[PDB]
Amino acid sequence: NLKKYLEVAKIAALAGGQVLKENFGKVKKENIEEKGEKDFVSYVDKTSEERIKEVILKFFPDHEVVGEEMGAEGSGSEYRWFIDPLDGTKNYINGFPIFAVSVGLVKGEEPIVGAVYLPYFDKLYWGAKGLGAYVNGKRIKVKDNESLKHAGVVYGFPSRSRRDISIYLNIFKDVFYEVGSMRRPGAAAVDLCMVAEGIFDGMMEFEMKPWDITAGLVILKEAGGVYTLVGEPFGVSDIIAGNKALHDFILQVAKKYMEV
Amino acid sequence: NLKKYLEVAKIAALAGGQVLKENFGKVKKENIEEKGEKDFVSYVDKTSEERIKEVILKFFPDHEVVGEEMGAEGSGSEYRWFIDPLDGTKNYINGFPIFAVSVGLVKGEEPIVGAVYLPYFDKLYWGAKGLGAYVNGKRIKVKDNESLKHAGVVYGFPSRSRRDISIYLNIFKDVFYEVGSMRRPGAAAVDLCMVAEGIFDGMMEFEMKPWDITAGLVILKEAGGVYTLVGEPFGVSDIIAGNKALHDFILQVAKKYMEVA
Ligand SMILES: [Mg+2]
Ligand SMILES: [Mg+2]
Ligand SMILES: [Mg+2]
Ligand SMILES: [Mg+2]
Repeated sequence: NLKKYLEVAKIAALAGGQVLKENFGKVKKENIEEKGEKDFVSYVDKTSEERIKEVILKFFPDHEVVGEEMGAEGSGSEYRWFIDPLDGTKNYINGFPIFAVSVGLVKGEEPIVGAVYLPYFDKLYWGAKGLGAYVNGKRIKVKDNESLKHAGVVYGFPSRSRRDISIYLNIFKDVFYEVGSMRRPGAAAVDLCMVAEGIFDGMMEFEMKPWDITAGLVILKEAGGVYTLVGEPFGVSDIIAGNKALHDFILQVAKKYMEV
Repeated sequence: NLKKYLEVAKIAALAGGQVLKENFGKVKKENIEEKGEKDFVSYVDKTSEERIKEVILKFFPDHEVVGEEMGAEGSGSEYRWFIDPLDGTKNYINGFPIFAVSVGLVKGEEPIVGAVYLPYFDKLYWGAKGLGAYVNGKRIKVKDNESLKHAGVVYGFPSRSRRDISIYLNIFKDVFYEVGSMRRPGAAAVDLCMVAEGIFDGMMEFEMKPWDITAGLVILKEAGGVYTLVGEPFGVSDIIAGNKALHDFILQVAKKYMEVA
């Protein structure tokens, strides 16, 4: 029952990804709009989102689509798509090629289908409930490691955050002291996929929106990973994820400094 | 006479890079030695270093070569090569493909030639004093931006550090508040090249060794960047680098928390 949703997710992610490909390296300061204090958006994000939404609604006209840049369209369906048309906008504008398109479907409150496309590397991560997780048609799974000194952890948190920065610096410092490496690549959907692929053992990302994480959560769960979502799923949330050992370790650190 | 040194630097970087390409994804826990409190090394790092050194000394048998993993070879020379046979070891072992081979030459105390090879992406950054900086034979230059909110800054510092972690957290937080983005990719030589290429406006990396930075400093300077080295150049140093605007900003932040001389 999920296969058609999954193939459409992938096509929609590719459709937005093509916009990203055609414009990579072309976005000048003249084209950047400010959102809030530190966020940027351009015609690239918005055009990608238009294309993704169009694809999804042509196949599933009664579905709801929720995108970062232009909001929601639909009439109240239990099938809700959460779309980040450009995850890694700052990286994209700078020419740092860690950026993605994220297309995730939830049924009620359960994430069931995900596709995350990295256009610069032509790498498509995908997965659906009960069907497994894949990158370009190779099956993927989280790494088995439980040794903290061998673990790698990806992290992110915003500047000008809702929480005091000290909370994130304290969680960071305690995890940093124990693990082999910590990396901050700047695209949360890609971080989830790299845990799912078995590159990083754990991840902690703060102040996420549902389009940041929905597709990656499907892929992570199908890869055997586990996660904890702190806060409101349809609002601003925090994600702690990994294999079982690193999820548990990061969560126990975070609990000293914030309620989870 | 820099052209012959430069072409050899590139060949040596490729020679080590080929060892990295052949073994990427193959290093198991069995193969990993622990160096200090948190550092790893494997047969891959050491084989890459052997190949790089062999190339350099076949062409320049009287030069000095200094590698991270097996130290120095030579008999005293004005010409000293500083080699990181695998910059980004932890990334490499994990399968995160941001890693490089760094091959830099100093004449006395002046860096004069650099090559940094990213084997996964087959991207060779190279430069020499007065000859420019290049990536795969396209000329490169640092970005012009002076707007902090548009700037991107790459950073790194170690998890068992000589300085108290609070110093690095304080410098980080003050730069983070003002700039558009901060990124931690995990390979200092690659960070220097990404500033040289015009991707990131600035960089701050703490507790570096000379093989981490020599090649990248040549490339950065030929790209029009500027840098400040804090500490002993032939010892453990810190680097603050960027275009002029971001170098100055990051340096002014760091001065609040550490002596930058
Ligand atoms: Mg976005
Ligand atoms: Mg996002
Ligand atoms: Mg090294
Ligand atoms: Mg190094």
